[PDB]
Amino acid sequence: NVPVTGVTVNPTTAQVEVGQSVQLNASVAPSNATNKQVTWSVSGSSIASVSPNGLVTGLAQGTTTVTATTADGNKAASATITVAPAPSTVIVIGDEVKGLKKIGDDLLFYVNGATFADLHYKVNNGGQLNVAMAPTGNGNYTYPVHNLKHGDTVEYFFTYNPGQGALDTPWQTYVHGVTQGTPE
Amino acid sequence: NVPVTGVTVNPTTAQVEVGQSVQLNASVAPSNATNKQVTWSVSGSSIASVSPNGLVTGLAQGTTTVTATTADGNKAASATITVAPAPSTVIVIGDEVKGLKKIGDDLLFYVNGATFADLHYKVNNGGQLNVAMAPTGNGNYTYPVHNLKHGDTVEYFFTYNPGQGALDTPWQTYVHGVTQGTPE
Amino acid sequence: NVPVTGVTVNPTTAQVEVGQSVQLNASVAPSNATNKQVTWSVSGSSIASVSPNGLVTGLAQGTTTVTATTADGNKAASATITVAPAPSTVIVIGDEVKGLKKIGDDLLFYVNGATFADLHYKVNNGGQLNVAMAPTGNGNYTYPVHNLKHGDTVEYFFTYNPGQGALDTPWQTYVHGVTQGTPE
Amino acid sequence: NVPVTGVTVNPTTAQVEVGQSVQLNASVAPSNATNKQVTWSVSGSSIASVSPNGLVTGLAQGTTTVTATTADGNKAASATITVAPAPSTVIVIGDEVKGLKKIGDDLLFYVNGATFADLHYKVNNGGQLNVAMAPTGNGNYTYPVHNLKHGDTVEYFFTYNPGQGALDTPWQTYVHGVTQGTPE
Ligand SMILES: [Cl-]
Ligand SMILES: [Cl-]
Ligand SMILES: [Mg+2]
Ligand SMILES: [Mg+2]
Ligand SMILES: [Mg+2]
Ligand SMILES: [Mg+2]
Repeated sequence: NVPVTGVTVNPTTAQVEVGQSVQLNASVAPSNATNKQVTWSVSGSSIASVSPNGLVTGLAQGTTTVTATTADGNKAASATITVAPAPSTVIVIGDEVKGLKKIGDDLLFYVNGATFADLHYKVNNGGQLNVAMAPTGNGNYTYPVHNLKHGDTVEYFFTYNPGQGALDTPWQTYVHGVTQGTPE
Repeated sequence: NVPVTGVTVNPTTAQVEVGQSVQLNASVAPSNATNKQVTWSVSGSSIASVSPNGLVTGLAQGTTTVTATTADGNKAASATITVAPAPSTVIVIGDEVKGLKKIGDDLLFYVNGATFADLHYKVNNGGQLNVAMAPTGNGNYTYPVHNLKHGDTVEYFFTYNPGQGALDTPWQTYVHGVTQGTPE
Repeated sequence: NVPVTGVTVNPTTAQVEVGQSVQLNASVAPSNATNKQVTWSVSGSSIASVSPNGLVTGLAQGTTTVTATTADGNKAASATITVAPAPSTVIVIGDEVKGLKKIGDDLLFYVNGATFADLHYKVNNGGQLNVAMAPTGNGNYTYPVHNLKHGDTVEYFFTYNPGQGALDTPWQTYVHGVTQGTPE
Repeated sequence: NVPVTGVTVNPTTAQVEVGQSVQLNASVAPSNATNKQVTWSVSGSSIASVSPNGLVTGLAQGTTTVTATTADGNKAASATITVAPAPSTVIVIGDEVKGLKKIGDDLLFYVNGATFADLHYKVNNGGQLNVAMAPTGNGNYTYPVHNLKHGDTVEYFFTYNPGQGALDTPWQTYVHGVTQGTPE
């Protein structure tokens, strides 16, 4: 009855971090068009996901094109979504003796003041990994875990000897981009 | 007191799949060296992990070097670990109406015989994403989820209308490299 | 028909290696419809590219959807494209003293029978990198270069001591997935 | 003759961008020690490369451990090196009609004020790809190329129609992390 003459998407560009969402809106012309329904699509779906209502969620580093197409007339408009890297901001989770630093998408596990330090860790429902932590050269130890994604659940404990004799710590649970710590 | 004169690492090369392990052995010479301690290290810890006992675990595609160094004398030997891509052999986890195909590290969700299909999923402790599944053009629908890791836990269901009206399927859970299906 | 009534894409599923191409064709319904022009699109452009004439090139591992949309009527059909990874074969490029093995997308540089080996290399218009090659324990050396992609251009030479004294080899050029060598 | 007793790595932590370098140095205890030779190793070589003289180069985002081991004593110390992502800062390379935006490690090719736009590009010694650029909805066009690394050589031109005839722009060359443009 009142045909669509056009569509625009707002915002026309947005930056999100991996795991963050932005709501897009399709503006259909004329404003009294009978059928304002749109299909949302993305040309780079490993970068960004789009819901049936234009909610865009960053999945990985990159820039992609979200398009809205009118059910009436197949007019199409698009926005550019940039998914930005995790900031390299160091977030510390634990105490003076042990814990981890979040450094973008790597975790740096640390044990301070020992004879040796091992790390026991598991990621989501994969297997346990037992590793020797690297000596810094001063009684301190470090071990980087690489390339975590948003939602990755890491269970981890240490075996170390701070003098008395070898002890195991209680397993902690860390969720990538959900567990909070204190900045730099 | 008997000094270490050499070390060999066996096997000298090995291919594993991601999340598969292989036990290396360090042979310290001579057999009656008084210190037979070795440290295991990996030059490429993104690709494979090594335990203090030489258990090497494939983490991601590529080739790396695991070295054994003697505590006595710093004698060194090394092995080549090749971590092989997930095979592209199509495994079906589902039935004739809906489910997924595992195709290497991507999952292709499918719904057959509907007027529309949506997918509701979540990976690990990430947020639920809602997508419209892409029509093939014959009343069937697909939607790929890209780049899963060994242990990644996908929880999912569908909304579709096979004639009588929209219904939701029950929550299913897939664990990447663990959940089994029908190698079709 | 003057009008278009439907479209199907032929083939409906296809697999290529990264680097390879598959021609898609759109079967426009009415056998002899007026306008048989389609728009080709891809929902996973990291994985596969599609030409205006429906040629699909694999860019990176994964599975994606390529759609043809009719100019007349905006009928849409789609094909599933699987891009398989470089198989972890071993291709030798060199002689019995030095060269590299191509192992899927990593290169294993080797020098056999030396008192030390350095590798000097450069990838595309990137900077020169100098590395000490890891000793395997028997006067041989290896060094893996990780995650090369199709068309990556590597210039390399070695400094090693075969006993007589240090020499430099002549620079060689390798082009990833173009330069060939000795299979198995 | 004066032996070795210890080593520290200077600096003990450092951050670079992908493509960039930081010189590490081993401080060997006794500072008059006759043999100050170290071996440099890195545990995550996908992330960062180390020269036989302790120059570390960032190759890919993440955090890794670079170790110095004394030739005399094989005492060892470690530095933590963070490789930070190419910032998602928009650099415009082109003019008001056509060019590209560098947005982290993705390039967004654009053509403004056309009835259609195609992009012809080639990465390094890979194949030339042809793509229909995606219309924004206003007579402008866009097409992202994804996940370039430092030194990647992109040769491109455009076919577009500014109103009265398709024309081809001349070949341009972009060198990722080398070609400069104007920030935002
Ligand atoms: Cl993609
Ligand atoms: Cl690595
Ligand atoms: Mg895209
Ligand atoms: Mg390595
Ligand atoms: Mg896709
Ligand atoms: Mg590391």
